[PDB]
Amino acid sequence: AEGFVVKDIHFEGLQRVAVGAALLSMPVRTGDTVNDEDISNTIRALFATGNFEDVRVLRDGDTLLVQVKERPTIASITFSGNKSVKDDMLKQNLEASGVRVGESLDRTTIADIEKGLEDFYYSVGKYSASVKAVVTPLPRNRVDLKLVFQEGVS
Repeated sequence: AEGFVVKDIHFEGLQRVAVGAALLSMPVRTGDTVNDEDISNTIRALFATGNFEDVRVLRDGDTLLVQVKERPTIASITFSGNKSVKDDMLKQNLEASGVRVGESLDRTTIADIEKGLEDFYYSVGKYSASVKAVVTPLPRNRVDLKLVFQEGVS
């Protein structure tokens, strides 16, 4: 069910760049007939523009919506409160959970990392620590994120 005439293009992640400016990076326009091939083509175009870390184009009725992933890349993950589990272990643990160095970052998987590391501590020696992941943006289109472990809440 493709090759349909789109009426409007929307962006689920764009706030600085507007859809009119974003349209210039898209091979398709308003009123155009778009296939799933055009969905992948718009994806790869916006991927090749390099401003977004990930590009998803999907349809909703006659509306084409492009959700994009956070511009900054994970540059460094720093750990504070590694009293039980090794920081090197936490590094790969985060990487295997989604947030990996050099990879597109998700602010929404941050909470899952917090809960996961909290659970991991409890699983070892029954260590009760509170984990908070603080994401700090730096002017190089990357983020430095610090993992705060509170030592001894229970």
